[PDB]
Amino acid sequence: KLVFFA
Repeated sequence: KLVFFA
């Protein structure tokens, strides 16, 4: 579902 990489 959610994958965030900053």
